[PDB]
Formats: sequence, structure tokens, C-alpha cells
Amino acid sequence: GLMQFTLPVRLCKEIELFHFDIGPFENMWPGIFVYMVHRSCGTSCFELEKLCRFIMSVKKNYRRVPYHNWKHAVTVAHCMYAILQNNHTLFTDLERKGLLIACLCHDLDHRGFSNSYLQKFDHPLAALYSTSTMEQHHFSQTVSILQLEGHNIFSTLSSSEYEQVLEIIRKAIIATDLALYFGNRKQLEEMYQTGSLNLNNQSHRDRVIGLMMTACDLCSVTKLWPVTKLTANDIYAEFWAEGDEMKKLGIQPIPMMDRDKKDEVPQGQLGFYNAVAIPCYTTLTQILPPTEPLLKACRDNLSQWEKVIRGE
Ligand SMILES: CO[C@@H](C)Cn1cc(-c2c(C)nc3c(N4CCOCC4)nccn23)cn1
Ligand SMILES: [Mg+2]
Ligand SMILES: [Zn+2]
Repeated sequence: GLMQFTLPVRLCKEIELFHFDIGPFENMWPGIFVYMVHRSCGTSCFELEKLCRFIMSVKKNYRRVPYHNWKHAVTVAHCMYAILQNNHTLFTDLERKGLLIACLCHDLDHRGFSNSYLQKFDHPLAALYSTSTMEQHHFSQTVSILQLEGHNIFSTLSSSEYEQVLEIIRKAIIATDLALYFGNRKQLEEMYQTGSLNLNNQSHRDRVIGLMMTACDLCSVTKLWPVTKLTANDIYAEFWAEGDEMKKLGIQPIPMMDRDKKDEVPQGQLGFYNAVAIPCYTTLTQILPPTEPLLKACRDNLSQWEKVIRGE
């Protein structure tokens, strides 16, 4: 069904740009991922029936929550595609293979609940996974799908390479734990400014891949303002539903997850953009200068939040 999809020609041109919004093409998302895989890895990387069976299985294991959903999977994959494209050489074939599958799988089975929640209100997942709670469960969900019948898209690789790619993926998914991000950036900014950053160093590499994942995970802030506005509505809904359950167990949530304090959201993003996004895409533009448009967009959206602050 999926397997004879062919992407529209106007979309072949625009999918290459950073600001591209997948949003209005819901039925084309599976075929846009397939297209994106073929363009970056080639038409022959996986067996089509294996890929399409996997791609649809992933989709099934994403829930109908307001933000951390199938749409967000394809969005973050797209932005990876764009970075990989604009910096093709730097990364290996096995990295390209893994990061796109990673971005597409990185929130597999999200419920709308932060690590923080799952840990406080003592839940199984926090039981099994002490830290980066959900981000582990996502990688687990990735492998259970990878090991369904006819779903193992990697089976034509050696054991050696199957366990390299799965590492790349594990690392990547885990790194989308925004908790881990902040310390990662600081190392990169330093490794950069001290003339010492060496893409050849495996450990330096994984950090950059890490920073890449966070640039991708957050890339909603790098789209035209109306799309960015509308997406924040989607996360904050998810955040608010979370905050309501803290209220139903007699605990005030942080303002961010309290729907009654929605006035403060503009300042919340103003911080998040200053504390996280601007620095995120600023270290990324230093390491990979062809990703500059991402920092460009972030800044435009910052002043929109700043504008909203002062009555405009
Ligand atoms: C729900 O997790 C809370 C405990 C803490 N927290 C909230 C965030 C957070 C905030 C404020 N905004 C985003 C965010 N986006 C920024 C708004 O547009 C959508 C993407 N993505 C991921 C995590 N985000 C990161 N950590
Ligand atoms: Mg996540
Ligand atoms: Zn995500």
C-alpha cells in the first residue's frame, strides 16, 4: 500500500529546506520518511517491504497524545535529514542509517508524562529505568519492533554492524533526554573554543550527534512563527494534563504544567529559548555552519515571544 508511494515534485524541492513543515501532509508522512531514507542512504539500504512494515509498526506504537506523537516523530526525522544532507560527508553510512531511524523512534510510546513525574509518583518505568526513564523505554520499544516478524530492517548487516548501529541509536535516543543535553553543550562549546574539537575522536563525535538530536528534537522553534505558536499549544496541553494529575494527588505543579498559570508561558518560552534553544543552535552553527538557518529561525521566534510579552 505504502510501497508504491511517490513523493510530489514540489515537495521534492522543499523537503530539502530547514523550515519545511510536514504538518499539512499527514497521509504522506510514511512515504516522506521512506523518500528521506532513500535520498540520504540510497534506494537499496533496506528491503522496501521490511522498511514499510517497520515504518508503519512504529506509527502504530505512537499514541494520540497532543505533542509527543507520530507527527513529532516525522518532524524531528525531517530536521535530521536536512542536517545530514547539508553535512553529508562528515557522517558514515551506518550513522545516517541509524540516526534517521533513531529520530523516528525517539519517543516511541510516550504517554504525556515527564521523567520527573514517573519518578516521583513511583511507577514501573522508573523502577526498571532509574535515569532517562522514558528515553530508555523508547529505545526498548525500538528493538521490540526491530525484532518483529519481517520487521528486522538491519538483518542484512553483519553482527558487528548490527551492534554498532543499535549503539548509535541507543546513544542518540538517550541523548534526547533534555536533562543530559545541558552538560553536553558546555563540553562542545569548550571543545570548540579551545581549538580541540576533533570529529575523528569517537567520544567527541557522540557528543555532536547528541547535540544534533537536541537540535532536531527541538526544531519546532525553528519554523515560521504561526507553526511555532500552534505547536507550543500542543506541548502545553500535554504539560497541563500532567499538571492536573499532580493537582488530583494534592501537589501544585510547576507553573509550566499548571493550566491556571498560562499567563506565564510567554516568559517560560523566553527563558527556554535563552537557556536552551539559542545556545543549542548556537553551538551547532559553530560545529556545522551549514545549519545556520536553524539559529536564524530560533532568533526570529525569540523576538516573537518577546513581542508577545510587551503587548504585541
Ligand atoms: C515536562 O518536562 C518538564 C519537567 C521540564 N521541561 C520542559 C521542557 C520543555 C519546554 C518548556 N519546551 C519544550 C519543547 N518545545 C518548546 C516549545 O515548542 C515545542 C518544543 N520541547 C521539549 C521539551 N520542552 C523541557 N524540560
Ligand atoms: Mg522524548
Ligand atoms: Zn521528542
